[PDB]
Amino acid sequence: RTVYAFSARPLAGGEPFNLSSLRGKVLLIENVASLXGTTVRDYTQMNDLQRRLGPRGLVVLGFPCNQFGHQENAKNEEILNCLKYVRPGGGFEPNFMLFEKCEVNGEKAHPLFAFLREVLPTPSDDATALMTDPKFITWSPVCRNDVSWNFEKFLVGPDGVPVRRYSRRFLTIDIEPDIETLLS
Amino acid sequence: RTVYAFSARPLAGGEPFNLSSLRGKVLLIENVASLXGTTVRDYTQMNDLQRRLGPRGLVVLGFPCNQFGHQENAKNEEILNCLKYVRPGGGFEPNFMLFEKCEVNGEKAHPLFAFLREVLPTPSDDATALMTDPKFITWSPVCRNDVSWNFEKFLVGPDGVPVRRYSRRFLTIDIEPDIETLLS
Amino acid sequence: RTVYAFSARPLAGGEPFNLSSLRGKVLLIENVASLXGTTVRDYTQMNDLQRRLGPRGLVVLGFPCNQFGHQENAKNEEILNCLKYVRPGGGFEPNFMLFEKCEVNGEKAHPLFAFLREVLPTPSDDATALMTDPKFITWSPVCRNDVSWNFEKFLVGPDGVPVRRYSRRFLTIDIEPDIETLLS
Amino acid sequence: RTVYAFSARPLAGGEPFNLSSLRGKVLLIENVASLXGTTVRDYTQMNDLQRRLGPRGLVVLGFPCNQFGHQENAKNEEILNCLKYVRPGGGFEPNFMLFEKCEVNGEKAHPLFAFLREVLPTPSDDATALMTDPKFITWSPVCRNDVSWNFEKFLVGPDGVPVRRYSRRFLTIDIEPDIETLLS
Repeated sequence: RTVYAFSARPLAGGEPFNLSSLRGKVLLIENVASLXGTTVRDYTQMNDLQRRLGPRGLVVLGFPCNQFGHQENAKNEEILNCLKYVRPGGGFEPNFMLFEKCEVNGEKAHPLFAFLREVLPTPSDDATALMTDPKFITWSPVCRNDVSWNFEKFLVGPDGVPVRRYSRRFLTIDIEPDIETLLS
Repeated sequence: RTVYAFSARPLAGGEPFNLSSLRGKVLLIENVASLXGTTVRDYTQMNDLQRRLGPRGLVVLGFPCNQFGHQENAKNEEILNCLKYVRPGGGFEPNFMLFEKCEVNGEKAHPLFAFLREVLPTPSDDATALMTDPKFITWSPVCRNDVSWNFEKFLVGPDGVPVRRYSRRFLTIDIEPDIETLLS
Repeated sequence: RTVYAFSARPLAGGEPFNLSSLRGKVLLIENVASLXGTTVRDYTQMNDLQRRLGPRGLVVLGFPCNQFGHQENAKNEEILNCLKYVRPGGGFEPNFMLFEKCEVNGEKAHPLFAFLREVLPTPSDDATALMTDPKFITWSPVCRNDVSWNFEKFLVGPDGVPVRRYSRRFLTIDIEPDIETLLS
Repeated sequence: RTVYAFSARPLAGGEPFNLSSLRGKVLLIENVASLXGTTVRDYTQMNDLQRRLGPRGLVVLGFPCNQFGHQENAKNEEILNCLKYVRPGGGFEPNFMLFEKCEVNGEKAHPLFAFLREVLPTPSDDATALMTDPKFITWSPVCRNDVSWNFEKFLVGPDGVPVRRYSRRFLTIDIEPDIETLLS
């Protein structure tokens, strides 16, 4: 089983992009939010990765999600303006694909994220922490493989097959060595 | 007891503003958030009241709060950027005072808000509703007089004594007759 | 993995019976209720099986459960009187072990039932029906392997290992041929 | 309009009993269930009122209903068996009339109950509560005057006109002063 079964709508406006278009690419999927504490670090790093490694086969995929401290409250139409004007601000524009706002955990989760969580049930660098304060767990049902926060990272190989999952605490730029490995 | 006992720091950068300055003014106090469903409507109608009734003694005061579905996630520094370029966007600017972000409910509430809730314990148009879904109550302790949501309104007389409180659902513009009655 | 890991409290009064006592026996576990439509049929049949096949190695285990149309509403102390005086009535007494009232589905389910449902995820005779009227699904979370109603049947071999699951519609007496097979 | 327009079948075996017989009587009508938390308390205090105030013109009428957490799952034939040997048990017998099991809410409600709820639309001691958990509302349609739970009480005057309605929480014995007032 691969990611190629799935599709998502581009942020910019509907007309469903099928992940089977990206066959033979190395994918770096993140769930993103515009008003997180690691917003700037991960968006800056994802643009850097995309710019440098894109021509060698890397594609970075961003999926906005409001589940985690509601850090993506805006509408689909307002998300680019947050990024640009508020945070990271300064004229920022993602150089990579963003999709419509969807859920990653719970009964309404996007089937791409239900898959990624099934095939890679814990992050490689932090097998056990789920959430420190329960009050943030607002979706149902709650599963052992759930995404913990904004900016979890999932690395998919050139054959569609999910390779590793990194926590909210793992830096986007430190995924580079594993990416090079799949690129080679 | 009046509001003139209290002070707040302005959004832009503190130097604590005493509310005792506003003697002789009619005050319209709201707790605000940039990413709410009634953001465009309340901010528009506050701007409108401030412009039209300002010259005759109305002062509108806006207090950013992240307690209600976390609809003010940005820092004090990014808030005007939210309003101008995201929502309402289009170059929107508040024509009235905004103070730093603070809590209105629970043990760390700003003392102005602990005050207001003490002397006007339920909103004049909805005495009973507190919250439909308990998942949003994340503050402690929970008191019967607590503020339900973004954009509750408090009307204060020109002697600094709180007159009336209005719920999350009461239109800002519909308080205009009550302001008239005090303004007169 | 076997049933021997588990224990339950006897209906009659606490002092936890460990299923590892029954090692080398063939177990027929049912979830039971006293005011079901198949109450009489399954209780009569379970006593017959127990009486006839008990001396050859069969043990019938009954677990009262209120999850299904709340058909076991009484307290643990009142269950024997229902059976005896109401339904099946007539002086009826189960000849086999009953345990305290517990849940079979949802987050509070007895770990024995979470296991049985995991290792045998659908009934052998009805792979797909869960519930006809959703209004009866009152537990959370809802899982694909859930027990549908009162009187599901689980057959465990002489080595602890769960062998087959029969639906609410399968007669207790028609499990006899499979039982003989494990007994031999 | 009075109760004398209506009839019901007795628990034991129908021959429809006209309520117009009870002219000159004060009536205490309850919707009952054998397996509720207030079963022992209401049935005791109904027995008590019937015995003591019967000779002076009180008639207590009990209507079995399975609409509220299904606390009357038995058939009309087993109900007295429930009361006598399970709960309250100990040989308990109602000293007053019981009618067959019927619904009190929704499109198939008994007409006596559709009547009662029409002319006494909220319980005199709790006008607002309907149900804390919506999972228990399984009837259709749902009306503002619906009966909340097992053991609501209706007091009817000796002219067959309904006087007052009391909630699930109002003690049966505490209606004694109101019965006195009508009895006089």
